[PDB]
Amino acid sequence: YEGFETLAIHAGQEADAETGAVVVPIYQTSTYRQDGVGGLRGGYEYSRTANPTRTALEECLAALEGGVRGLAFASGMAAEDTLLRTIARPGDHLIIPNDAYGGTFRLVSKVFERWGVSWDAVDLSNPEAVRTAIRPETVAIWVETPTNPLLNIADIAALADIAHAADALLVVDNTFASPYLQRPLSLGADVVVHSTTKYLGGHSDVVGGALVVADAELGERLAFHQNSMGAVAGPFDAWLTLRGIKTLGVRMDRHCANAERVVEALVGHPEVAEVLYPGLPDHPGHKVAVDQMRAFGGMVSFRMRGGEEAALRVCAKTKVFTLAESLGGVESLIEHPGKMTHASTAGSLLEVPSDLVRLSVGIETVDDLVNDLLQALEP
Amino acid sequence: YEGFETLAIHAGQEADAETGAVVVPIYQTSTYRQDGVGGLRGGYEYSRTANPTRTALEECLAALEGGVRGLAFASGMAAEDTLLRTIARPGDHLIIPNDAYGGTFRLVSKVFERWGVSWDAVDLSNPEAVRTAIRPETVAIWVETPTNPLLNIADIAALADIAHAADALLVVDNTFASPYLQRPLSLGADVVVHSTTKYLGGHSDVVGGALVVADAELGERLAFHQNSMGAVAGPFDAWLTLRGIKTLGVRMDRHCANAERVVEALVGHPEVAEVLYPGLPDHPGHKVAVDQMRAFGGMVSFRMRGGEEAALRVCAKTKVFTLAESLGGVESLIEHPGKMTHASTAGSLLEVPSDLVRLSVGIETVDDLVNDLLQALEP
Amino acid sequence: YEGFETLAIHAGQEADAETGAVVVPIYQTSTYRQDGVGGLRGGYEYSRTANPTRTALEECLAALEGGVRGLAFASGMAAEDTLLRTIARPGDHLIIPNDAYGGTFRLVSKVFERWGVSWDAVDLSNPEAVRTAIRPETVAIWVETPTNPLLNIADIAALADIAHAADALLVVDNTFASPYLQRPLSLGADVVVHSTTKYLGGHSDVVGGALVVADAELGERLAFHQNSMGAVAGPFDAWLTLRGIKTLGVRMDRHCANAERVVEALVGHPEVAEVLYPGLPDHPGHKVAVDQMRAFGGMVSFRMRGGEEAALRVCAKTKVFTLAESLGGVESLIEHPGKMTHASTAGSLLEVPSDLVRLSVGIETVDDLVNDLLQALEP
Amino acid sequence: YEGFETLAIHAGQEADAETGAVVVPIYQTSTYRQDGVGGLRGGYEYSRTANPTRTALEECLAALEGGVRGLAFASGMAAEDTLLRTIARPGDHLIIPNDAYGGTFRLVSKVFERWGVSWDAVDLSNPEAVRTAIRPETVAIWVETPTNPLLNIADIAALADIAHAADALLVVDNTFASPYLQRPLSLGADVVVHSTTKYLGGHSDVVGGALVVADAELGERLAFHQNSMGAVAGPFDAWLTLRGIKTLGVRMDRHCANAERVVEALVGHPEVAEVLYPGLPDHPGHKVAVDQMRAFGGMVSFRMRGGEEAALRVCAKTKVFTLAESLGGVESLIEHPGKMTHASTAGSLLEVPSDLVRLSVGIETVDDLVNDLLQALEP
Ligand SMILES: C/C=C(/N=C/c1c(COP(=O)(O)O)cnc(C)c1O)C(=O)O
Ligand SMILES: C/C=C(/N=C/c1c(COP(=O)(O)O)cnc(C)c1O)C(=O)O
Ligand SMILES: C/C=C(/N=C/c1c(COP(=O)(O)O)cnc(C)c1O)C(=O)O
Ligand SMILES: C/C=C(/N=C/c1c(COP(=O)(O)O)cnc(C)c1O)C(=O)O
Ligand SMILES: [Mg+2]
Ligand SMILES: [Mg+2]
Ligand SMILES: [Mg+2]
Ligand SMILES: [Mg+2]
Ligand SMILES: [Mg+2]
Ligand SMILES: [Mg+2]
Ligand SMILES: [Mg+2]
Ligand SMILES: [Mg+2]
Ligand SMILES: [Mg+2]
Ligand SMILES: [Mg+2]
Ligand SMILES: [Mg+2]
Ligand SMILES: [Mg+2]
Repeated sequence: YEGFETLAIHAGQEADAETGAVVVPIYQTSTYRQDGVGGLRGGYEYSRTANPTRTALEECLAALEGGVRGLAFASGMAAEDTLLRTIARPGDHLIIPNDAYGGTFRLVSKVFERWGVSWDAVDLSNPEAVRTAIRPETVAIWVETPTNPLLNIADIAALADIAHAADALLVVDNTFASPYLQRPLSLGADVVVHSTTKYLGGHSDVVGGALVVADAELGERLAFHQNSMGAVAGPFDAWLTLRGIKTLGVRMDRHCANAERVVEALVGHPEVAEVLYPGLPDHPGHKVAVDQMRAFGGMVSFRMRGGEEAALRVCAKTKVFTLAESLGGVESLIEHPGKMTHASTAGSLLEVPSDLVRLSVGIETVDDLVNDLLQALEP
Repeated sequence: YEGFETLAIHAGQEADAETGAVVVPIYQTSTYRQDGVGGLRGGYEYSRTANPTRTALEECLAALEGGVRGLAFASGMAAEDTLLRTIARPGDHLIIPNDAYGGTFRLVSKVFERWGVSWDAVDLSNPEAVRTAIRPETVAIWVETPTNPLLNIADIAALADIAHAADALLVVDNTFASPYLQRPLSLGADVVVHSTTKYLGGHSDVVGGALVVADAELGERLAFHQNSMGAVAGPFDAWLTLRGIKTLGVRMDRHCANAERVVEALVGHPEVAEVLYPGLPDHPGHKVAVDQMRAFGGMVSFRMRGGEEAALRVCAKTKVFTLAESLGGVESLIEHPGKMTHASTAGSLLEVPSDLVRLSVGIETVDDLVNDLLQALEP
Repeated sequence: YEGFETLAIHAGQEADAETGAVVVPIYQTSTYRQDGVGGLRGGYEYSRTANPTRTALEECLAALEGGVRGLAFASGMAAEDTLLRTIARPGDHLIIPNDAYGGTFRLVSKVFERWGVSWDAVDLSNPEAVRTAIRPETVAIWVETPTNPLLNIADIAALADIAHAADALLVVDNTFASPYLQRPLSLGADVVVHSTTKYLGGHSDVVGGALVVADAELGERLAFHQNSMGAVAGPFDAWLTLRGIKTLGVRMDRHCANAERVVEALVGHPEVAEVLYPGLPDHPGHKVAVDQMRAFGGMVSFRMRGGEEAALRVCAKTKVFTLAESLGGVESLIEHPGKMTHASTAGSLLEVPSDLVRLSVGIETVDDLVNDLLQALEP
Repeated sequence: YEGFETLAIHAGQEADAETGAVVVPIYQTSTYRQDGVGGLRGGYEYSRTANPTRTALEECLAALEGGVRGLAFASGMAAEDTLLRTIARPGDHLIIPNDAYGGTFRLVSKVFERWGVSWDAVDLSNPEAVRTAIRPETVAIWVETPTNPLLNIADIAALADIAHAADALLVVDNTFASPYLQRPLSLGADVVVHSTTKYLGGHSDVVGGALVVADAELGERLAFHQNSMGAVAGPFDAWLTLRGIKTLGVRMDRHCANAERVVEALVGHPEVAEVLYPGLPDHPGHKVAVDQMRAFGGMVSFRMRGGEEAALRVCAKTKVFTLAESLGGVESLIEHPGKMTHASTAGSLLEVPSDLVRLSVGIETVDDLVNDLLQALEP
C-alpha cells in the first residue's frame, strides 16, 4: 500500500540493473541488438515500438492512475488522436463536452467528422442530457472535469454507469486535475487521457501526452496504434515528463493553496463579475468536486464586468503571471481563451465568453501573485 | 546557387539574433509569452503548433529537397499517418508498392482500410501496371525507390505523369536514398516522406519523420494536421536530426563507397545466390537508378543458397555488423526482413523471401566490414 | 520585494526576447557569431567564457543567495577548486571544519597541501578555537553548517566577524541547508559554495557546483579562473539544475516535514544510540540553528547501539531508502559515511564514527519512509 | 587490427547488456545503488568519480590515440588544468611553445606562475632550442603541432627523446590534428591533450576536453585529480562528443580536401602576403608534417598585404565563413587571432601578427567557400 508520492518517484523506476544508476537512463537510441534473429534483449527491438525510458514513464503513469497499462505520446493531442483512431471507425458517434479544450473540439469536428465520426456536445454536468444523447452508434463519452476553461464538474462514477449501460467507453481527460487530485479509473472510467505538457511535466518545458487504461486488451489495441501510427513521446521528453512527475504532489499542494488565496482576492473585487473555481461552495458541481477530487486545482477563471475590453487589458497588464497559452507549470500563466486557446471554438456550442480570463496559478510566493493580479485589475 | 553540403549546415540555421549562437538553441519550452493577446513574438505561440528548433529542421529539409515547406514528426510512421489523414478520406483508394517497409503496409492495410480507404499493391517498376491500377477514387500513388528491402527502382518522373494525369498525388518515400542522392520534387513528386530515423539523423539515436512539399497549400493542409493531431518531433529530437543532417553528404559518400566494396565481396561468393544493389548493371531498373540517383546507396540485400536456415545463421554470426532493425546509421546493421522488419508483410503481396538478408553498410573501415561478412558467410 | 519562490522561477529567466519562449533555451553551442571583430552580440563570444543558459542559472543563484554574482561549475568539487585556486597561493593557510564532506578534506589535504597551502581542522561550533586557529597566513575560514555528516552547527555571523577581524574571507558551503533555509551572505559570509548536485538540482540527475559572492571584484577574480581553468557547468546540466531550483521551496518544505517525522521514529528506538538533527532541542547548536535557519533540513544521522555491524545491516536492509552516495534528491538515500562518502577522512581529525548511518530523507509518502526504517532497524 | 573508423564507432560502445540499445545511454544520474555497503554495481558509485556515458567516451578516445586510459573534462582548458595540477608543483618548470592557444598561455602565465611554476616559451620547431631550455626543475615539454594559429610543426618523436633524456614528460596538444591525422603516443608522447570542443565533437555544440595516456600509473594520478578537483565532462556533453567522434574520419577527409582548395585560392591572390598551411612544400616543417600527419588539416592562416586594417575587413565581409572564436566544426569559421583568441598573448613572446586571419575550413561545398573568400578579399 505505497503512497502516491512514493509511487511517483519509484514506480517503473527501479535502479538500473547493470550500473545501479538511481535515475532511469535516457535511451537515446533507435534500435537494439538481438541475440540471433528474434532474440530480444529485455524485450526491446525498436524505439517506436518500445523504448526503456518511455516504458518507465508509461509504468509510472499506470501506477499513479491505478491502471494496467500506460502509453506515452508526442503530445496530448496525439494521445487523443491515437485513442480515437483505435476505438472509433466511420459511422460511429462520440459525445463530447459542451466546454472543452479547443484542440479536442478541433480534432473531433475538423478531422474525425471528415473521417465519418458523428458527434454531439452535451452538458456533462447534466446526466439526463448525457443519457438522452446516447445513440445506437455511440462508442464513447468524452469527459473533461474540471472543464477547460469554465471548470465545470462531471460526476465520473455517474457517467461511467451511463456509458457502460450503452456498451460505450468512458474517456476522462484528467489533465487539469492530475492523478494526484482525481483518479477516474477508480470511479469506472475506461481510459484516462492526459496532456503531460501540463501538471505532470510541470515546468512548461515538454509537450507530451499519455493514455492509461484499466483493461489490458484495450491497452494492447492502443499499443498497436502507438506502434503503427508512431505518435510516440521521444525518450528525452519522456524523461523530463517523468522528472516532473516526481514533484507533482508538492507542486499541486502549493498550486491549490495559491489558487485558494487568488480566489479570495478575486471574489468581491469590484471589476470582477464572476469567479469560477470548483472549491467555491456555490460553484456549479461543488459537491461532486468534493466527493471525487482531493482538492480543487490550480486553475481559476473569472469574468470582467467591463467585457472583452477589460479582460484583454488585464491579460496585458500582469508582470508575474505570463500571458501565454498552456497551464500547469510552476510559473503562473494568464490567457484570454476566446482569442487564444479557444479561438478554435468560436461559433460552436463550445464558444467561451469574451469577458473571461483563465489563470494557471503557479507556485510563486502567493503575495506576489495576489499583488500582481490586483494591479492588473485596477482600471 | 549554394551547394547541398552548404545548405545542410546553413539553411534554416542563421546564427541566433540575440546572442550570435552559431548552433540553433534547443527550445525546450511548451509556450511563449505574447505582447498583449495575439501579440506573437517571432510568430510563436505553442510548441505543438510551431517550435523554433523544429522550424530550423523543417526549413533545412525543405531546402535540401527543394520544396516550399517541411514538417517534422514524431517518427517516419507519424509523418505517413499525418499525410494520409490529410489527403485521404473514407471511399478513397491508394496505390502502394509491392515491396515496401512493413510498417507502411501495416498502417495502410490494418488502420486506413478499417477507416474506409481501399488499396492495391502494384509493381511500381512497371508503369503499365501503375497506369491500369488507377481507379476513379485513387487519391495518391505511394512510391518507395529503392524499395525496402529488395531495392527495386521506380521511375519517379514517369509515375508523376501517370499520377497527375489521374488528378492524383505522387508521394515518394525518399528514406533510403536521402535528399543527397535523389530529389523527388525535382522529378514531379508532390510529397516527399522520410523516416529521419535513418540516414538524415544518421546515428541510430533519434526516431523521427518528415514531409516536404512543393505546393504551399498542401503544406498548410498538412500543417493543420501536424498541429491538430499533434504527432510532432520534439525539439531535442529535431535538434539531433538537424545535427545529423550536417554530415549527410560525407556519410553517404562513404556509405556508397563501402556498399560498392561489400557488393564486390558478395557477388560470386559460393554461399550467395543473388545480390540486390541498384549499382549492379543487371539489377532490375539499374538505368533508371543511374538517371535519378547521384549514387546507389548504402543498402545491400542478398539471398543465401542454403535458404532461411543459412540466412538466419549469417545474421547471428556477424561481429561488426549489428543484428537489429533499422538502417542508415554510421554503424553497420544486418537483419532478416522475413522475421524482423517485414514480419508484418507475411502472407501478403509484400511478403519477402525467407532466404534474404538485408545490410545497412555503415561507415566503418571497409576491410573490417568485408572480413566480418566473409567469416559470417563461411558455412 | 519579490519572494523566494518567485525569484527561483523568474530571476535570470525573463521570457526569450525573439520568440517569447517562457523557459530559457538550452544553448548547446560552443561559439557565437560577432558583428565585425569584437562586435559581440549580447556580450557572448565563447561558451567556456559565458553561455546564456549558464548565465540564467548564475543570475538565479545570485538572486536566491542575495549576492552580486553567481558562477556555475562542473561539480561542487570544481567550484571548491576554482575558489581555492583564486583566493590562495603557496604559503597561505586555511581553517577547515573538523567535520566536513570527505571530498573537501581530500582536495585541501591531498591537492592544495602539495601546492603549498597549510591547513588546520577546527571545531567551528567553538568560536574560541576558530579565533585562536587564525595565523598571520590565514586567507579563509571554510564553514559547513550543518556539517556533513554529523549536522553540527556554526554561527555564521560570529565566524564572519572573526574572519574579517583577521582580513580573511568567510566561505560557507551552504549545500545541506540550501538558500531556501539559510542565506550566509546576509550574515557576513564573503562566498557561498554549493554542490548543486544536492538540493538545488534536487533529482539526483545532474552533478554541478556554484559560487555566489557579495563583492563584485572577488566575483571578477573568480570569473577569470572559471574562464581560464574552464571547469564550467555545461548548458544542459545548468538547465536541469535551474529546472530543479524552481521546486526547491516545495521540495525542502516536504524534506523538513518528512525528516521531523523520521527523527520522531528514531528517537527512543531501542536499537538507536543517538539521533543527530539540528531541530532536536538538545542537539549541539540547536539555538544557533533556530536563529540562522528557516527550518532544520532533510538530513538525519544516527548511531546504532550494535556498532559498525548494526549500521552496515541497516544500510543493506532499506527497500525505499536507496543505499548510495549523495543527498538532496526527491528520492530517499541512506549511506554509511565511514566506508562511503567519508572513507577519505579515515585516520584524520575528520574520521566519522563507524556506527553512524546518514539519511537523506526524500519527499516520498512519510509513512512509507518510517515503515521502511522501522523494518530495517529490527535486528 | 580494427581500423580507425571502426574503432571510432565501436570502441567503448558495445550494445547495452540489458536492452541491446545500440547507442550508449545518457546516464543522467548523480549516483548509483550499491548492493550492501561497497557492493558496487558494474564498478559505479558517483558520477564525478565515474559515469558510464563518460567511460564510453574515455575508452573510445583511448582506443583512437592508442593509449591505456582516457579522461574526459568540462573543457579543453580543464583537461590542461587537471594535467598540470597533477604533474607539477611549486618550484617546477615547464617549456611551452612560442605559438600556442592564448588560453594555454594564460593558464600557465597567469595561474600556474602565481602558484610557483616557472616557464619558458621556446621554438619547438628548433630541437636545439628545446634541448637547451631544459632546466633541472623541468617536469614537462608542452607541444602543440600544428601550432595555433601559425600552424608551425614540431617533430614529436625528436622532442620525446629530448624530454625523456631529461626525465621530463612530453605533452602533445593534438587538438588541431585529431587522432585521425596524428597519434602522438605512437611517437613517444606521454600525454595527449584535446579540446574535444574542436574536431572530435565536430559540430560547434559541446565544450569539452580530454587527456589520453600511455602509462596506467600516470592515468591513475590524473584520475585522482579528475575525481578530487571534479572538472568532469557531464554525461550529455560526453554523449554528444562521442556522437561527433563517429564521423571524425569522413569529416576530416573533407576538411583536408576543402582546405587544400582554399590554399590554392589564397596562394598568389594579390591581397594575400603569405599563406600558412602544413601541406605547402615551402611551409616551415613541411617534411616533418609529411612523416607524422596522415594529411595536413582543416586550418589555414594567412597574412593580408594591407595590414591589420585589411585583415579586420576580410573577417567582417565573409557570408559563409562565420566570424567567431573556435574551430573544427562542420561549419566554416574565420577570426582575427590578434583581437580574438590570442588577445591574451598580446605583449608576450606568443603575440600573433596583427595582419593575420585564421580559417577553420568547414565541410560546406568547396566552391561556396572559395567564392566567399574571394569576395571578402576583394578591396
Ligand atoms: C495550448 C494547450 C492547452 N491545452 C491543451 C490540452 C490538451 C492538448 O494537449 P497538448 O497541447 O497536445 O499537449 C488536451 N486536453 C486538455 C484538457 C488540454 O487543455 C491550453 O489550454 O492552454
Ligand atoms: C524498423 C524501421 C525500419 N524502417 C522504417 C521505415 C519507415 C518508418 O520510419 P520510423 O521507423 O517510423 O521512423 C518509413 N519508410 C521506410 C522506407 C522505412 O524503412 C527498417 O526497415 O528497419
Ligand atoms: C558524493 C557526494 C556527497 N557530497 C558532496 C559535497 C560536495 C561536493 O559536491 P560534488 O559531489 O562535487 O557535486 C561539496 N560540499 C558538500 C557539503 C558535499 O556534501 C555526499 O556527501 O554524498
Ligand atoms: C576559443 C577556443 C579556441 N581554442 C581552444 C583550444 C584549447 C582550449 O579548449 P577549450 O576551449 O577549453 O575546450 C586547447 N588547446 C588548443 C590547441 C586550443 O585551440 C580557439 O582557438 O578558437
Ligand atoms: Mg532499468
Ligand atoms: Mg530495471
Ligand atoms: Mg460570433
Ligand atoms: Mg534563431
Ligand atoms: Mg534567426
Ligand atoms: Mg506462408
Ligand atoms: Mg534570454
Ligand atoms: Mg532575455
Ligand atoms: Mg583507524
Ligand atoms: Mg553499457
Ligand atoms: Mg556494455
Ligand atoms: Mg604592442
